[PDB]
This record gives sequence, structure tokens and C-alpha cells, in this order.
Amino acid sequence: KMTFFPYELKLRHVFTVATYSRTTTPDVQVEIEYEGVTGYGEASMPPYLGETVESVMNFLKKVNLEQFSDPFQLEDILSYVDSLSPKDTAAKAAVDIALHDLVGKLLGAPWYKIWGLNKEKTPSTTFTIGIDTPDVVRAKTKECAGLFNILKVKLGRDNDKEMIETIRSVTDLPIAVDANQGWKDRQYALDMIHWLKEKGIVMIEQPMPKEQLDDIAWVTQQSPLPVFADESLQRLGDVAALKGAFTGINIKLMKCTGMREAWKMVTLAHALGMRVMVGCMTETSCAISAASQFSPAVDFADLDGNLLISNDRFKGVEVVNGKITLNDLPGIGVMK
Amino acid sequence: KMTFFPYELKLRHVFTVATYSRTTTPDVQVEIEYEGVTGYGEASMPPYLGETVESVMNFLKKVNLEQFSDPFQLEDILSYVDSLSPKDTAAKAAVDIALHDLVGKLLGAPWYKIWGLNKEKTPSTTFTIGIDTPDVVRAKTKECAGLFNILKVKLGRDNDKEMIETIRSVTDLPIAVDANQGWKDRQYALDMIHWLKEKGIVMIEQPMPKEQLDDIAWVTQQSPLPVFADESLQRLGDVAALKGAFTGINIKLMKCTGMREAWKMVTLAHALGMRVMVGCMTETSCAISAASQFSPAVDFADLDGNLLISNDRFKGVEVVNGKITLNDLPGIGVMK
Ligand SMILES: [Mg+2]
Ligand SMILES: [Mg+2]
Repeated sequence: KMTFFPYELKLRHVFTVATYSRTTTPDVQVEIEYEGVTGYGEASMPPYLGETVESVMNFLKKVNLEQFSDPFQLEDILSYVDSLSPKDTAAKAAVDIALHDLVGKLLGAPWYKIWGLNKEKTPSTTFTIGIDTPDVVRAKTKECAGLFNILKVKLGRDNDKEMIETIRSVTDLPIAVDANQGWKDRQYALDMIHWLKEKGIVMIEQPMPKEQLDDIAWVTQQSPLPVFADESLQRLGDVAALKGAFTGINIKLMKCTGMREAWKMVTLAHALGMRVMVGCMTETSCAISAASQFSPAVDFADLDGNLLISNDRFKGVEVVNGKITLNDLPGIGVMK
Repeated sequence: KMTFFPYELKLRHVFTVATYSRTTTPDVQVEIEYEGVTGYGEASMPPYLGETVESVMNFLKKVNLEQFSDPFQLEDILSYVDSLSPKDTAAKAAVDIALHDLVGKLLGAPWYKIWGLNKEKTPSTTFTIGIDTPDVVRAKTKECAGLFNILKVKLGRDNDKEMIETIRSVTDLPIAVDANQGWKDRQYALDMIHWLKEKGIVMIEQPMPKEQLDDIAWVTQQSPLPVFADESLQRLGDVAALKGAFTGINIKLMKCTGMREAWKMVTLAHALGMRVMVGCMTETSCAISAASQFSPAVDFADLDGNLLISNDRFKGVEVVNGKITLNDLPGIGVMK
């Protein structure tokens, strides 16, 4: 029995992505019940990604899980779910997450354990220092620096150098940057990378538009920092084409349809000699903890989505000494 | 606590691969104990494959599992095991199988279920009709035909056509052929495939030498039947290079180091649009059942290794209506 309902996320402060800012995030909460056990799932829909409460609710209304008598049939069930529409990846991820939570609960084990991973190998999560006045930027950097081991800064915008200079003036913490397809000039991107390297940046994400894979490859081949693909991929079938152009890939549950496909993407990337990082949207601890289950296998992680909302519905993974920390709760590791 | 000992397999009849005939098979049985629970593993070493009782026993003696207090640490443990030597894949597979059996038992579930597969989707296994005089071939074919849905024939010899016609004179069952790198001329290989298809053959395995990948791609591109790679690959790192040259890959536990890598190979092959088949050496039901755990994801399966030995130590998967049949026992699904 699957039930679902809209649950708008309330953000603590204005959150900006490229040229889009917001203080809330459409979201749908899902639950799958089987013999008295409940698995929790979630779909998060940043507006610019194309899904809405309406599209997600409508997709979920197409899903018939009552015809399936065994929750452990993840391959068959999720293949069926994927077949219902061409995309709606966040809606599909919600079903996948709830099913994994349910299955893990029935097995009495967290997915990091089912997958055979060492929870002590979880990564440090980045936390974003948003664009603002120099004084505010310096203030916010000082206020959080003591809780994280690495900070994230979004570039590919107006005053990238100034932002880095401002932040670096009050902290020596390593910085990961996301250019979000902001640099269209191949040489400018490479020069920026060298400058950022000099300023203590340790990783670069999607420096150029996905259409310019050729230019991206040229940059990565000469880059002293690992370059990760984000906008350049969504699902499993998009990974192989990036071999040789990117150092690694970024995986997000809302983009890839959930945990099962995410794990396959980790396997594929690694098998192809590529590195892996994991990201997230502003989400409750349901989706954040779900993604955290495979974090012991990633190089970088931006798993702070729940920290930006004021109405989390679950207690799941926590940031301890700046490190994503998995509890021993079965399934995706959350308590409602 | 891991213990191990040699256990030579006794074959029911002379078994021949290419020009090498034998009546026994070196094998090492492994056991890993944790809090009263025991996981069973196995290494099978057909002489021509490079490993021996000595090499396997010596490798196992290097493995320190006592330093590991959690059997669920499959990633860390098996990474460590692999790091102990360049090859010894059968010896490594033995540890992997025992660990999966143990973990599955601790979770109270068989691996097909842990992997989220539908056991009803297991494949029909081939059974081999060995080369011999026409009278014997017809007799052996008639004797087993009623228990299988597909038969295997090893070609690449000097009497391939007669062999196929002799078998076809007593049965209408589909046939899968393994040329074992027997055809050196790509034109001949292609012509043979067309001839075989007209004779009811449904799959071709390793038609040419692995050194002639270009000719293989040439054949496969215009082949009316799926072409699978066997001798052309050993492990996960060898798969990608075969994309576009082969229709699919053949996975064997003794070649790939076990279940964990095998499953990754299935994922990789499928992600790359390649099909998958699974094979085996003459083995006890331990290794056969272990490989059978992921058979619901394969297109073809040669999982009859235990049927050729007279001293099986386990009761595991069975052939029912010609289909590999998984029981509900946890781990790899065997009873000692
Ligand atoms: Mg990004
Ligand atoms: Mg073969």
C-alpha cells in the first residue's frame, strides 16, 4: 500500500542556484506499507528542474504496487515504475527510496551494510557560502567554519574571484567549487582552475556547458584538480559517454530515480576508472540519509540538504566533526 | 576464522576441453566461521587454467580474516584479499563465496533476494553433448534431451558440421555453441554462424582467438546470432574493451574472483548495452549455487558443473524442467 502527499519544504534563508533564488521547495512525501512495516520515500522538486507537486502526484497515481506481493522484487518493481513515463525521475526516486527503506527494515539492516560498505569511510560534507555582501559572506563563513571540513562556493557568475578572496580572508578550509556550466570559454575555465588551485580549491564541478564535452575534455586533461560532471548527466545511460572527458561524476537521487540506479552508477563510474561524488537538493533527512547510505564509496559529498530546511520530518544522518555520520537504523536510516 | 582444505573432484566420466581430457579436478573447500555461523566457499582449478592446489592453498595462507571483526565489510575485506596477489582468481573467489554465504546467513536471506531479483526468472541451463562416435552422440543426446531445454556443443573442431547434424537427427532442442577460439578466419566463422543458425543454434560463444578482436567485431556486426565473449575476458576491468565487438560477456566465478565482482560485471555489461551469460567449471554445488544467485539477470547459463562430479558436498540449486531452480536457503543457498 503506497500513500503520498505534498509537503512543501521551508528554507531557512534565500537559496540561490544560478539565476534562480527561492525560500521554499516543492516536495512530496511517500510511504509504502507492507505487513505493518513502513518504508519512507521522498521527491524534492527544485522548480527549475521541471517537476512539480502536480507532476509528481500525477505520476504516483499511475503506480500500482498492490499488484506486487513481494517488496524484495526491486528489479521487477522499479523497472515497472520506470516504464510508466519517460522521465519524472524525482517521482520515481520517491518510490525507490521508500522501497529500499521498507526492504532494509524487513532485513533488519541499513543499506550501507547490505551494500557491504564501511560506515567509517563516510565523507566530509560541503556546506555552501552563498553570494552576498563581503561583510555578510565573511560573517557566515566564520559562523559555520567550525562545523565543516570543506566549504562549497558557486561560481560561473559575476564576481567569482572576489567571492573566493573574501572567503579565503577568513578561513583556510579547503573549498570545492561548482561553476554550473558558467564558463563558455575553454581557456578562461582552465585559467580559472589554475587560479582556484592556488587559492586552496580542491575540486571543480561542471566548469563548462554540457554541449561542449570536447572543450571540457581539453580542460580536464590539463587540470590539476579533479573535474566532476553534474549537468552533463542524469541517469545510468549518461555515464559512459563522459569517460575521458571528466575525472568523475556527481550522482543525485532526484536525478537518477533513486538508490538502485545510483548504486549502479557508482559501480559503472568506478569500473570505468572515474571518480564519484554525491549531491542533493534541499530535502528532508529521508532522501539525505538514503543517499548517505552509499557515501562511503564517494570522494566528495554535498549532503547538507536538510540543514537548509526548517521543517525536517525525520532524524537521520548527522554531521559530526564535519563528517556525514550514519546511524544503525535499518533501511535508509531514519526515524520519523 | 577461515579454514580450508584440498578436495579433489571426481568426474563421472572423461571430460574434454579442446585437447585436454581429464577425470578429476583439483579443488579447495573453504569455510569462514563467525559467531557460530559458517559460510561455505570453493575454488575449482581446471589444470589448464593456471591454478593448482598448491597455489590456492598458499594464497589462502596469506589471507588474514581474523583482523576483520565484521563480515559485512565485503568491500574492504575483498579489496584486501585482491591486493594480496596479481591473480589467483579461483582462490580469491573461494573467500568471496564463503563470505557471501556467511553474510546471507546472518541476514537470513539468499543473495538473489538481497540483490532484488525474481527467482522465477532463472534461466534454462545447457548440458553438453560431448564429441564422440555418431552412435554414442545420438545415444547420449537421446538420454539427456528430456531433462534440458537447450543443449551445448563445443565446436571449433574438425567435425563440427557432422556433430551438429548427428545431434539434430535425434532432437529439435535449441543449441548453444562454444567454438573456443577455434575459427581463425573471420569469413569462415561468419559462414559457420549462418549455417548453425539454419540448424537451430541460438547463440555463439568465442568464435575466434581473443587476439583477433577486430575480426570478431567484424563477424559480430553481421551475425544473425548473439556472440558472447569468454576467453576474451577474465574480470571487471576487461569488459569495457569488448563493447561493440561482442553481443555479450560470459562470467565465471573462478575467473572473476567471486560473486561481488560478478555482480558488478553484470551491471557494467548491461549499462553498456551488452548481454550476459554465466558459466562454470566442474564444481560442487557450493560454487554452482553461488553463481546461480544472479542467474535471474542472465540470458544464457551453463550451470551444470556439479552434475559432472560424483562427490558433491552440498545440496543446492537443482535443475527442474531444465531450469536452474533456487531454493530459499540463505546465503548461497546450500546445505552441507
Ligand atoms: Mg552541481
Ligand atoms: Mg566458453
